[PDB]
Amino acid sequence: PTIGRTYVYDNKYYKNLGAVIKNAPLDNYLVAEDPFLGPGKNQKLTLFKEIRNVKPDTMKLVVGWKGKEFYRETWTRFMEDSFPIVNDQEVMDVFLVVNMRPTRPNRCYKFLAQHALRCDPDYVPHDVIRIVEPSWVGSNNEYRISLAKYTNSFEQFIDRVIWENFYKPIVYIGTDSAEEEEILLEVSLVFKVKEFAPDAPLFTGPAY
Amino acid sequence: PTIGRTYVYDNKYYKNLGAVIKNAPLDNYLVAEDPFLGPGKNQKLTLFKEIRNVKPDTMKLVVGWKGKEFYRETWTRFMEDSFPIVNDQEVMDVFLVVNMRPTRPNRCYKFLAQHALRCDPDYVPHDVIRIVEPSWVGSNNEYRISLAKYTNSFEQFIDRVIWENFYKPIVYIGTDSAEEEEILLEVSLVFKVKEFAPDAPLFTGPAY
Amino acid sequence: PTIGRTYVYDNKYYKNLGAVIKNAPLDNYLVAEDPFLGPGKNQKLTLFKEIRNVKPDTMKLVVGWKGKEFYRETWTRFMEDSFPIVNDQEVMDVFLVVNMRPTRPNRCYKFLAQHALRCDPDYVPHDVIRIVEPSWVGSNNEYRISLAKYTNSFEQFIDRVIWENFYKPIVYIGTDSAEEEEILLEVSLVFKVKEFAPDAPLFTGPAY
Amino acid sequence: PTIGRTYVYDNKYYKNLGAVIKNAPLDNYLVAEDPFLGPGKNQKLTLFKEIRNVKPDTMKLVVGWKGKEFYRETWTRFMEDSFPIVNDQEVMDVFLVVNMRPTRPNRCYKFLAQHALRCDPDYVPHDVIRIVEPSWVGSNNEYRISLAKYTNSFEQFIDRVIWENFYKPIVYIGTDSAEEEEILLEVSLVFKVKEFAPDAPLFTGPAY
Amino acid sequence: PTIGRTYVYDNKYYKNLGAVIKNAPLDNYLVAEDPFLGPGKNQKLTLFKEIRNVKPDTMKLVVGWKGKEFYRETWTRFMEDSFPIVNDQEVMDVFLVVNMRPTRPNRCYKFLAQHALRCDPDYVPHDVIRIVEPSWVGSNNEYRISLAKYTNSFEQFIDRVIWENFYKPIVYIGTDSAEEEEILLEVSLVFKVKEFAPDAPLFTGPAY
Amino acid sequence: PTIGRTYVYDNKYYKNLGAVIKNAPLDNYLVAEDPFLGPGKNQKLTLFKEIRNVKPDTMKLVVGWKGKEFYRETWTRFMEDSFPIVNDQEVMDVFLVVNMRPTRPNRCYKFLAQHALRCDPDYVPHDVIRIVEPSWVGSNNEYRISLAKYTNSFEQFIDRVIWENFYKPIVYIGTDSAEEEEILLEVSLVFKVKEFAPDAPLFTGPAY
Amino acid sequence: PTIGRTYVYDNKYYKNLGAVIKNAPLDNYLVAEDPFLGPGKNQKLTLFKEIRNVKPDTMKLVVGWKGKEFYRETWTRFMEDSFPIVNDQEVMDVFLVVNMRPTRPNRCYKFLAQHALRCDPDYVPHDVIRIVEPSWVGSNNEYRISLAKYTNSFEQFIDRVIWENFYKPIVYIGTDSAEEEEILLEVSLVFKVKEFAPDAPLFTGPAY
Amino acid sequence: PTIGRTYVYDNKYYKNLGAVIKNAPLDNYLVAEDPFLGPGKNQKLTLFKEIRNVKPDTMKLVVGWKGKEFYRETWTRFMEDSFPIVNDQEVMDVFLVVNMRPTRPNRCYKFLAQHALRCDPDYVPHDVIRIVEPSWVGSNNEYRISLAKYTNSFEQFIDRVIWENFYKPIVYIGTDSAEEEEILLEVSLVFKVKEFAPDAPLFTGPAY
Amino acid sequence: PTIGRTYVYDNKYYKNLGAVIKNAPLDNYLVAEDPFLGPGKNQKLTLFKEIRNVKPDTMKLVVGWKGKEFYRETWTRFMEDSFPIVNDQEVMDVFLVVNMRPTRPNRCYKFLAQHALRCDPDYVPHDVIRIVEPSWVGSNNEYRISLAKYTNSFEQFIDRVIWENFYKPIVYIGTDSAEEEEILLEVSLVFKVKEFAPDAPLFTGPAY
Repeated sequence: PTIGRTYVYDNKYYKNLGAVIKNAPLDNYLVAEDPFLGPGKNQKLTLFKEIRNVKPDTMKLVVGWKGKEFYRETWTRFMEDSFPIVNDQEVMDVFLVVNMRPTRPNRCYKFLAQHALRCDPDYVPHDVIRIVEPSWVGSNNEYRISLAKYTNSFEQFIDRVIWENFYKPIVYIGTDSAEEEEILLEVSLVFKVKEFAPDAPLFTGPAY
Repeated sequence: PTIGRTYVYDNKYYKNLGAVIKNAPLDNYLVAEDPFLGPGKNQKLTLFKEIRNVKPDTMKLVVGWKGKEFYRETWTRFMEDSFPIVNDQEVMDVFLVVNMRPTRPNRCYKFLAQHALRCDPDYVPHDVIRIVEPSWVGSNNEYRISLAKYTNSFEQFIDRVIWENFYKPIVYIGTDSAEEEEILLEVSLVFKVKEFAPDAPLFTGPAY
Repeated sequence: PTIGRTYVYDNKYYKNLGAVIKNAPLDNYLVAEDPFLGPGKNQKLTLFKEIRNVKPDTMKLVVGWKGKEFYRETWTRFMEDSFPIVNDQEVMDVFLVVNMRPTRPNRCYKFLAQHALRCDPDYVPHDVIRIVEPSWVGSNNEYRISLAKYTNSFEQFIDRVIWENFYKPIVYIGTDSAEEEEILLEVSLVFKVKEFAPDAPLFTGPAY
Repeated sequence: PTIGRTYVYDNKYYKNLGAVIKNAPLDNYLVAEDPFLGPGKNQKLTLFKEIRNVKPDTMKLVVGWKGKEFYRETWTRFMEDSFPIVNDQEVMDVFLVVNMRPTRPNRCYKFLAQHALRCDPDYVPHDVIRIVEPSWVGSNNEYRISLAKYTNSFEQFIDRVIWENFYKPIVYIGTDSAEEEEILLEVSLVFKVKEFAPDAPLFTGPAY
Repeated sequence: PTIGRTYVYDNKYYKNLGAVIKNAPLDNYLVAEDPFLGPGKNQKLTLFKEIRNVKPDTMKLVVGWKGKEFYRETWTRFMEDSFPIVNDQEVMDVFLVVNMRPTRPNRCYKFLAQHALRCDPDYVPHDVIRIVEPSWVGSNNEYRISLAKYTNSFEQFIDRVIWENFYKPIVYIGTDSAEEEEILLEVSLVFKVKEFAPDAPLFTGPAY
Repeated sequence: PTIGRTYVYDNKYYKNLGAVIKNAPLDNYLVAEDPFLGPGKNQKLTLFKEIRNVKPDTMKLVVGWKGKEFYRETWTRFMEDSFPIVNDQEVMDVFLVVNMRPTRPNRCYKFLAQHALRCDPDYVPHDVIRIVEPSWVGSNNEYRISLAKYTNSFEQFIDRVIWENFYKPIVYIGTDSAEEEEILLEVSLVFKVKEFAPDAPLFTGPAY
Repeated sequence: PTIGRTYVYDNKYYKNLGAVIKNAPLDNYLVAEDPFLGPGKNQKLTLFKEIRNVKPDTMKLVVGWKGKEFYRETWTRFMEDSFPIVNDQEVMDVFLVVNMRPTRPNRCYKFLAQHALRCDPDYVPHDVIRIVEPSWVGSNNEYRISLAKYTNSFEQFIDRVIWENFYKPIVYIGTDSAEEEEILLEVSLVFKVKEFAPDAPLFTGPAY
Repeated sequence: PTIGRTYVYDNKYYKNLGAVIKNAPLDNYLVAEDPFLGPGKNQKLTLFKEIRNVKPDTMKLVVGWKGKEFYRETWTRFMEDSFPIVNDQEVMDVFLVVNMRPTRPNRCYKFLAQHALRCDPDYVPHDVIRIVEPSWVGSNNEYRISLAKYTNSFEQFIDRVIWENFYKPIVYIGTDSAEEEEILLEVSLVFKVKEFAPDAPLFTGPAY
Repeated sequence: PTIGRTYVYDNKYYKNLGAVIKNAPLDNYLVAEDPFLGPGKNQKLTLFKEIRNVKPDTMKLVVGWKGKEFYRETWTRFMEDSFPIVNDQEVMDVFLVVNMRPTRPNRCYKFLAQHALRCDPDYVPHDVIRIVEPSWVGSNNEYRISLAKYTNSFEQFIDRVIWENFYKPIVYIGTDSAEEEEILLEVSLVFKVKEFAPDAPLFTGPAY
């Protein structure tokens, strides 16, 4: 008889492998929970779509925003979506998600990716790079990058230097194909939000 | 024939999955060691017990200490237990552990939990919240939160701003039960300590 | 039919366990990629060899460099090896690797290790310590420690306080043997480098 | 190749185990058919509901009817339900069925039961007894007791001493729980009826 | 290692399931022995053959003897077969056996049956009935009904009211066929006899 | 997922085969619980020991009590053992148990048995009989016969004709051995008692 | 693909285990052929039968012949059986075989044995000994002892000191029984004979 | 169903492989019983201990006794241990046993051995030899050599030339190690004794 | 966990079956090592080739040497091959090996063999014999016969009666074929030599 045990490391949740396996020694080892399937709400903010044509053995730049622009877009899209933020909450993490798909059917290849977190706004990335020990994208065709480590306006957001809490990402996408491949990209931010909503109703004013 | 390999990431230890499995490709992947079963000493400082009665679809606040109080309690209990600290040592991590059990027998439900690390002393948490995408507690009925990222007194501890090394936690506990459940909680701090004790005896003075 | 999915956490890459297993629910859990087998280039800078004779239940200090010396050696060896650094690149991580082997054949024991990251240059470690809840080294006989978290000279490297980006390590090695064991150690730094090389040729000057 | 064989013992039907198993020596042995799934019609006459709160290691009396009352209730409910009894039929058996369920969710325990058939109307049972070598109720949470071994009125039913054909039951219910348990009981009579309906139509009068 | 155990209930023999299975916990349960394969002699008294043509969804009456006639036939056939009854014996049970077979080849259907034990001589059964929750006859095509619960003549047999020891049966046979089926029936009585024959020879008179 | 279900037939308890098997369709069939392992208390009243020497193909009479003597012995031993009978109780059944063992080691044979329930006090059984379709005794070497279907004295017991509730047994034991076998027999009565003990303490008089 | 190989050691034949197993590394090992199933003719000379009654923990002497008598019996029986010895032949070995069986049925025990080869004619063995680390006889109930390591008369046989070619055996037989056991013994000599018969016919004289 | 069969060859006992395997055609082959586990008493006479340091690819002489000395030591130790020899007995065989163990822990290698039986007292063996097609010692770390093929004094033992019954052994021990290995040797003689003890008590004199 | 154990019987080496099997109770039994694969050097002295044509059910004589000739050939070939014999050595055994092969392809039959060891030089064997309980030759097509149980010249070899150490063999070969078969035979002697070579170099004279 195996017992389940959990650990939390900076909002990354883990469970003992032996208890995960038994579901139908290994127990002394832990496996991390999928962040999107794990604790906290998922909030997907889709930023844009983009078509890129990638040559074999290369990868193209997906996004080249300046730091100010990255923060403007992030804050604006997040606040536009969220307001009103009614309860105390914690942003556990933010993932830059790159979703990729072929524009043509009957193609079989794997997607490859590489990113850089820092970097700084005072840097212009190459638009096209060579493939060098890339990350292999899984069959869900999504590359998910963790960016981690009360505001009325973007000006306030900057003044409270809250932008120091997360990195400005740049991402490159390519394929293991031996031909040029046209790819449709969808770039999103997925926020992991931990909400602390009181067990209290919403009343029409005046209450009681 | 598989070969075992290990890695250390900020005092989190990992081993190749293939070598963990073989114990009786997968090898290219790593699994983390259970922190309490892994390297370093375990030091459990039990802080208090508390009874909470939790309504379905809610979670109750376990601890609401101010920052100063959290640090007072942590430093006091740790130093009271440890003194004398005879050897060079490193606190690898500190876990806030919440142990939960029903106060009545013949109940079958799972425990649910959520915490927040930061937060700040200038914040009063709700005593009761709604369950929203919680962490599912394993069958060991324990929720373990990592808090990470030479002092004669607490005043010195504060003066050396050593409190900046770890977060002040707040934790909520609930159940997946459809009835109210009375639960007995035990809150502890488990320190992971790496001791560097010389191969040297203790002599009665004067030595030699 | 299972789908593969990937996540990146501060240059640590993860894949869903279910998709790793299927290679010939579990899917909701992630396993980390071996760093040396994962994305980014590997760059091994071998620093020195050392023979140590270790008594049972003890571990001996492998390296006792001052902070300035650790940084001098690291910067010098890295730049000597790398120059010219032709493309934009990011050092994802640096691992202090300790490779160990017996000096005599027909010995069967396991290696044990412990390290400390911080520490500071103003500290002298014990040369010999007792074994206390150590890390168990795998059959590859290597202990790999992550140290993480444009310069013409070492003076510039220090002036830009780039040394604050990674820890000064101290490492101890022992065995689970019941006799003294003579061991040959090889200490290296393995850099994980993410290179952003443009899809552009090298021309003999003048170009075009 | 196995052959199926059947036997009937006082309206209890049996089949050879080997033929029951083969369905996808053992054959020399018989297994009885579930009475409710076996031959004859099922006729459930639900008598009442009752809430009982049972202390650990005890069982409470479900029903304490006098003989006359048991027969009054049985005859009345059966005739009220059945009339008109259009065809020759045989009551094969009558089961006193006790259905039990917790009044609260998230409880896990087993139900326990004990009954007594004879007994007589001139006896008052204890309302609460101790658990002594009880019958363990299955996961269907039902205790089914066989009671076995043309009337216009109850007076005629008594005059023909037809009540001598079946026992007046008293039943106790408890749990293997270590806490008090509130339980909702439903008491029914399930008649097993063997109907001999001629292959003859019902005509509007006058026939032909 | 499992141990075999036996029980007898009113001449029905049982063995523990676990010991029956092991032949190549379950042990706590019993299975009954096939009566014809179990203890006691088998004595088959074949009474008559009969052809019946049965319409779908119906069953036809096999035998409609008056009580006196049933007892006359039973006593006569039994005594005619048995005499002389040389040893003390006990009739354990008597089975009314109905053996059925199609009169035409290449038919595939199952036989269905229903009987009634009491009943009384002052009752005329329907010759044809509808199929209602029947007993399903096994592939041996035999329906076996237990009838249970020193005479020179039938008059004595009646005078000693020995007929009260067993029921007068009426049996119906049908099929699950969707066409009319012609069936040949063979009706027998199988007596289970327990003989107490002394270990004593038969001598030609005078003995010794 | 299978559900457990139970039935009671005249104090014989049954469970669905499918739920008994699953313990690590078949479900539609029932298996009976071992009476000694099933509900109700066990009360073994050992009556006597006896040595019998049995010739091949024969069985010897174990007990030849007259009816009055059987009832005298049963009532006396039961009341002597039981008094005081403090609570309402029901004798569910009484088993005549014959335990047999060889008087010599290194013998390998099976025991065989036959009994007769009725019989009457006005009958003298043969002391030795021939083996004819016997019951095969299991490896527990016990033959268990069910005998079923408030008194200060045996005279009262007889006056209330309570002896009509159970049969006077006669039992024969033999072996399948090809040599004479000396056997030690132990004859007991095992009562199955269903006790209805109130949840009430015993107080020293006067109470309260 | 395995290859069969054979070896002969002083008329003991061996085959590689791997080739014996494969019949449907281990190959480097040999197994000996059963002598009676292996090369050479079998010639069983049955000498006598004897009944012995053996007490638990003891063994009785089977044969106590003087050397001269053993040789007389062996030579006489062998020559009586064999003459004429028509072809060149070699006696490969001679086995003293003791065949044992119970005189009574339904006994279950194992036979035990011990022998002594030398010994000499000038020695009188105990008739009864205690069992001390005996040889366990297999289920064939035979103990086979190898005795190894042109004559017209026994006088010539002795004169050519051919008796020096094989030992005079004494054998004891017992059982692992806890009771006395009567056993029937059959003592034989089994000669293994290798015949060198020419490919030449037998003609009626005169030939050609 | 397989039958067990046994053979004895000069006090070596054999059983059919098929009967040894079945324990949970192959049957035609025999396997020998372990001599120490087989028939006859074991009598271990430990002679001495010795430390030897063996260089790779070599073996060192364990014992270099002259013939007279070997016989003196054997006779003396055997008689000293045995006297009084109360019963007729046969020495079935004598094994020179060499038990070896490392003097240091954490060594992993196999032991290798070679011996010579004849030889003669007029020969001086090399103290150190090279390893040439040695015998590989099993994991029990014991090399067991059979030496086979009434005395008041050693002088009598020699006069009766009983020393001609067994060989004077010389043994060499080495390892498959690639380093020098210090080994502790224990040299013993294990006698296999077949005792013929009468079933007769020991009485205090005078008997009867 | 099984332990390996070894025994030596007159230069025949054995290992426990259980330890041989485990390589990927049985342990109490031993298997012999293949002599050619076991300890000691192999030295094959090929003597001659010979073609024989064998009729069904017969075997032909392979070699008919006189004793003097067998010893002349053996000594001459052995000394011619061996000289100089530089180290102390022991001839463990000598095998007469008969290697057989068909002279024509596409034949499928098994080889059969029989030999005789003693025999004597004063005997002329039949050239052709009938097949009688032969030895079956394995698929390696080799028959290997053990012959067991310092000389400058053959005259000295005879004078020291060293020829008494091993038998003069005669061997017959046939087939299980139903046609005549032409076979090519190769007869060799394989010596098993145990060499005692000192750990001492060979120097050019004068040494040192």
